[PDB]
Amino acid sequence: HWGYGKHNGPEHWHKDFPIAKGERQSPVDIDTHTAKYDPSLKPLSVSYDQATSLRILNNGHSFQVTFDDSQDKAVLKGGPLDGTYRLLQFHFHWGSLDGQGSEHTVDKKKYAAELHLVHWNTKYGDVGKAVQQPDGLAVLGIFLKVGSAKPGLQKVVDVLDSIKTEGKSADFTNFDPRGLLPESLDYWTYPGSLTTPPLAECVTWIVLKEPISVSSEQVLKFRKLNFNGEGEPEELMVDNWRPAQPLKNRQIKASFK
Ligand SMILES: [N]S(=O)(=O)[C][C][C][C]C1234B567B89%10B%11%12%13B85%14B%1158B%12%11%15B%139%12B%1061B%12%112C5%153B%14874
Ligand SMILES: [Zn+2]
Repeated sequence: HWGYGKHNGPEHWHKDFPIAKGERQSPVDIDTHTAKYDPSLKPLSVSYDQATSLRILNNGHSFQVTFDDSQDKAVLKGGPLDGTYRLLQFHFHWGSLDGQGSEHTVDKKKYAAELHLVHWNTKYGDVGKAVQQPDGLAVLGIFLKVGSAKPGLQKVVDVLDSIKTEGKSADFTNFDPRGLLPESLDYWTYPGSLTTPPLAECVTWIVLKEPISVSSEQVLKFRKLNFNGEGEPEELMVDNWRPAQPLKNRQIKASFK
């Protein structure tokens, strides 16, 4: 199966998922001087007050927090989007050291980690149908840098020992994802793909300019996770990021001047 190692990592994925070499793959480097300010872009509408978290899961590639997406409770609208997108889950990508871990880069800068809040378009009715459409998903990406602790992340941090290895899940109710957001909703946007198999070209990316700060202790707990299942040879879940892919025939737009 696919992973992030030498023999199964990103350079291999195209064999099982040939769209890996497609025309709208993610992530990309965001060249800040080339991105064009688009005054037609709307403010992003992030409506998370009725979010209902369910479970936290280690799936062997990241950890994720899953939400009830059976009604319009935690939705993304506006910005570059037409219609309403329901929050399904969030997860992270991170490095072995603080100088790598993000998927998107900004003028070639890599952040220590990247948070992805994954949403799907309710007009396609379910996420499996949405992933087959060019406007099916909207992923909100937020960079993490290491400095001061993010208080809203601590509840996540402190349960990671209970999902150390692949397979493992736990109850994770009453988690408020508003506590993971930076002050500003200024963003870059472009059409792209899932950054993990199946690499489907179904995503409107919305990448926030302002990173959140997390502490060294917080990210160190991410790195204590394992890619492997319980009792198997221990391989730290680190460097679970896909590198930047060719931009090709795409424009990155900025919501801000
Ligand atoms: N890193 S990322 O945010 O680009 C990928 C998000 C993958 C989200 C999924 B799509 B398929 B299935 B549908 B449902 B399951 B599988 B992939 B994951 C979820 B949706
Ligand atoms: Zn992701």
